[PDB]
Amino acid sequence: SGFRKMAFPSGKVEGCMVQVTCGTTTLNGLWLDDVVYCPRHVICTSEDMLNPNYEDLLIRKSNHNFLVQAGNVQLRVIGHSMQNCVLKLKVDTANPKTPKYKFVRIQPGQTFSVLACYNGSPSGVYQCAMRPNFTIKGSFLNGSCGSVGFNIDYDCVSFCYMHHMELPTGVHAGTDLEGNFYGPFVDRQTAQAAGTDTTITVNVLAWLYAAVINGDRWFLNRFTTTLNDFNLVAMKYNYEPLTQDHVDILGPLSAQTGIAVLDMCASLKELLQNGMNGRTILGSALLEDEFTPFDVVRQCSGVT
Amino acid sequence: SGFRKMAFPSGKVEGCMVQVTCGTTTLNGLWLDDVVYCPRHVICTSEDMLNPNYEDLLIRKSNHNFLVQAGNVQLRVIGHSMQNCVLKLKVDTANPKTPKYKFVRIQPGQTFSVLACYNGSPSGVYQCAMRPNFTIKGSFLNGSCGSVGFNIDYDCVSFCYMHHMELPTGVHAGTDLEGNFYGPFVDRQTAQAAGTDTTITVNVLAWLYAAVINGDRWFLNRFTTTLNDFNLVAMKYNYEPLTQDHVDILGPLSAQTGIAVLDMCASLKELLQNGMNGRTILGSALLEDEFTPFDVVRQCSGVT
Ligand SMILES: *[C@H](O)[C@H](C[C@@H]1CCNC1=O)NC(=O)[C@@H]1[C@H]2CCC[C@H]2CN1C(=O)OCc1ccccc1
Ligand SMILES: *[C@H](O)[C@H](C[C@@H]1CCNC1=O)NC(=O)[C@@H]1[C@H]2CCC[C@H]2CN1C(=O)OCc1ccccc1
Repeated sequence: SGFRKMAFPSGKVEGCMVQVTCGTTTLNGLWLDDVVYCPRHVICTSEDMLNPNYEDLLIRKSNHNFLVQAGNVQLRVIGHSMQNCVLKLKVDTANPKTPKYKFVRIQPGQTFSVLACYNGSPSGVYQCAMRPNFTIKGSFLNGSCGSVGFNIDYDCVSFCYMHHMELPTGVHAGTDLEGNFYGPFVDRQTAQAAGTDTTITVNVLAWLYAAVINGDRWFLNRFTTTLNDFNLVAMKYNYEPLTQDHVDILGPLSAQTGIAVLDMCASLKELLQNGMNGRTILGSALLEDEFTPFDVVRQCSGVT
Repeated sequence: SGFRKMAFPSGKVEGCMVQVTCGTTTLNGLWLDDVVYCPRHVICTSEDMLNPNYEDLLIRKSNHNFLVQAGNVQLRVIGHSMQNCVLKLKVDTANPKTPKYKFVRIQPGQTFSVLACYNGSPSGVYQCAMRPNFTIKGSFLNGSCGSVGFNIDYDCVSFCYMHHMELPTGVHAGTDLEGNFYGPFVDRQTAQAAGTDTTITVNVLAWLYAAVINGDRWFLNRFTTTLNDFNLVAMKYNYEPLTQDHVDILGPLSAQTGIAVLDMCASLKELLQNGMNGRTILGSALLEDEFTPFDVVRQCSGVT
């Protein structure tokens, strides 16, 4: 019973967080095997961050200029290199707590857990969606950069996100662990536009199925629709167009509940056109789009 | 920037979760030093759970009848005892991963992290408030009982909650780690009433301060009020009465923002009387009461 925004257990990832310091700048690094990964802007003074030439800034830096601290202890840096927007610091000690892991570039609409860190210490854990405009709605202060996003598949950690910055809308942008930004963002202090924040339609539908599984069914109506008809209404509300692959992804939830995907679409259409009329679904007064179909199945079946 | 419902990092607690089996019934236990704590209803068959005589049921049980599994390995049970609604199984091995810990009976309106577990394995982590009616709004299926709620204060884990059951409203009830239920609940299969779900007024105010700190200030109005005047409007909306101790608790947030507590109260009063008019605060369309003032300070100051 009940449906909550739920992070993965963070223990495997807590054991990989270190502190990386250059000059005055301290942020978080991810220690996997004998490599520490961190945002390249660790090398920047406050002057530099307006229009930094990272190649020129890095050339002034040697191995000994990077202080890497794993709790109590100082790691010895024996090599450094820049890959896109991340620094790879080679250290003389393999992290003995290195979990089984992969680096994955996650797709828009997929979710992951953020372990928010400061000075290489965990602050807290929460779920985020990689939004269609390649932003996330996180909670990040100064010193949070290098905090990572991950998924767990049994014992394997899939790292998909490293935190680099805030946009003027109060949303967040970062890189995969190869240092390639999600979306059109760059690591300098300029006003940067994410575009239209489109709603993840397949996730809203997944969450309406979550609501029906959990006994909230007041919004189920007597109508059906077509993909082309629904999409006309999606377009108006800045919803992602629903496609046959999305209908296929929702098939197991459609089956478990006996509500056809296009019947749920008709329900969604009436909610978009009529609002909630002061009513709530799973204790929310708006349509939630940060649960994937997998998140709904995982949570409603107790996957561990 | 940004404000999220954020759990503590779960690593210290992941290391204390075990599986406890009696007959057909498997649930979660908490392994601290040489003791495993679990819900006493582990001893019940499905027949028993209607009107169980736990004293009589337990008398038929010996040490060897309790299977305790720490991942791969079987723990040897060398003693068992019932304390209120929890079983204490003495095992021949101290948990080598036992963190510094305390057991605390938490107050209504205070928050904690739930590590949702099945078969002694972590599923996920989320924040809950102990509600004024001593329920929580969690996500729990069959097999989740023995899952625990905790706070962390630097390196010390404060265990405050163990999960025992679901109420007909879809909310959850459990015990402290001494096995005393929060609220009027009993561990048997009967329809049980939590009463009126009163809103945690001091937490709503904390979250309105969170909103102002994060730049959401549209709801700030030109009026002030008095405690007695506000409370007249609180009463009508099933809000907890605001007291001088609550005003004192909000003092640091009032100071940091320069908004007097009674001015924020006047804002809240207009939101209760007028609703949101289709607007949102920190990405919510209703008033959130599951952040304590401490949760707001912790999150807005990067405590680790
Ligand atoms: C890294 O710890 C930091 C994370 C930020 C701090 C405040 N919330 C958050 O998420 N990242 C930055 O401070 C980056 C830094 C690296 C690349 C360039 C600098 C500036 N910056 C940033 O976040 O820019 C914010 C901004 C917003 C509007 C207009 C200009 C700049
Ligand atoms: C423990 O794993 C289980 C947790 C429940 C299962 C479904 N969601 C959830 O939180 N607890 C129970 O199943 C308990 C069990 C122990 C004490 C008595 C039995 C029955 N039960 C329970 O949760 O009662 C639910 C209920 C609801 C309405 C009317 C009658 C009974």
